[PDB]
Amino acid sequence: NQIYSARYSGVDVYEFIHSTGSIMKRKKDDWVNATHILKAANFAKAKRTRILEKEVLKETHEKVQGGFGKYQGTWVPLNIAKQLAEKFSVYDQLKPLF
Repeated sequence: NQIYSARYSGVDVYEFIHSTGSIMKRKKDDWVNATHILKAANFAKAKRTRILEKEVLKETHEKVQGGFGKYQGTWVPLNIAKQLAEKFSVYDQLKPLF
């Protein structure tokens, strides 16, 4: 259940190596990349954008666009990431990172 310490574009993170890709938690504030959670539920790109674009973008978040490929995406507070994960029942796999 490999969790490493990493840094991308000035941001320090914890990176959980999941089967579907790396999932990231930011060390400064415990926000979690909601695009990674959605990739962990096996959602394809257009579906990820719709779920982003309905749900997530109406609550607190930051839309990271522009740099390292695996850092990019929509980031949200820890409690909203846990909700999403539980909503698409990926909560138990990402527990180690949470």
